[PDB]
Amino acid sequence: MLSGLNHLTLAVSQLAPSVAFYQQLLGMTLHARWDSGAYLSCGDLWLCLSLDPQRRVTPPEESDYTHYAFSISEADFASFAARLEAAGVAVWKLNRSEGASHYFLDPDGHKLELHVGSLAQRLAACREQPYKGMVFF
Amino acid sequence: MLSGLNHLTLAVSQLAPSVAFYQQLLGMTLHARWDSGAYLSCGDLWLCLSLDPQRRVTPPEESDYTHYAFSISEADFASFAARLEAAGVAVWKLNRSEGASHYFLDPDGHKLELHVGSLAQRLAACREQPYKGMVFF
Ligand SMILES: Nc1cc(-c2ccccc2)no1
Ligand SMILES: [Mn+2]
Ligand SMILES: [Mn+2]
Repeated sequence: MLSGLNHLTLAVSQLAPSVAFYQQLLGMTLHARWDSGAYLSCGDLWLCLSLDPQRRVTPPEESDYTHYAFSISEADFASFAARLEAAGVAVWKLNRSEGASHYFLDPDGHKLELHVGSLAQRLAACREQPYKGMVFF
Repeated sequence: MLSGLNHLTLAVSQLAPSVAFYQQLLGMTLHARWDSGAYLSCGDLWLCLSLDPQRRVTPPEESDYTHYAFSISEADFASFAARLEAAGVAVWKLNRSEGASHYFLDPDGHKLELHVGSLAQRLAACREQPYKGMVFF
């Protein structure tokens, strides 16, 4: 039986700018680096950056909705989003829902998100105002 | 400050086969389903499946190394891997070894992995046989 996410690996086109983004801009802990990768952590999350000649810097119009959201508190949300704006980090979507989300791109065009709130909170909001066709189990 | 992964969203081309894969075959818990998505959990992981007509199915040889690994115990690893092979789940190949892992594809070509072991165990293994150019912090 599966017990959770073990690690998330992102393919990157250039290691140095990606390590700078995840370690210095986003504040993740760098544990190890080698000629073709790095291991970082963010709380419980193990993140691997893998240098991949097949990775292209992908504009958000050319990739699908697959994305990775990181947890942050409401109190820290606005200042963290302002930090990203100062560094010139691109936004790929406006938040059009209730709840706090900021949608931003990494150097290779991986789609990231800052989100406040848990699955339980989302389910409770959906029970009050369900999506079309929604069934609960 | 970022505190970990809030959720993982995968774009899928057909909702029903994806829900069946993650719930029936992988054993994740299905919380809700609606006309264009579903919410599942796997331990602490909140997984969202999002119906996206822009999702293409690409051979693993022409997609990059971005992939998602799920935790499984030593006692369950081999029997779970054998169940996936018996169900006809397709495999893919990574360019390097990272310990006890089984690599498989979801119905849309997302690259998945079963892995035994934590980040701390991986760093200890790497100290004894480092990748090229490895530095530890
Ligand atoms: N065959 C089948 C359909 C469904 C369903 C569940 C929730 C929402 C819409 C459809 N569950 O099983
Ligand atoms: Mn999201
Ligand atoms: Mn892996």
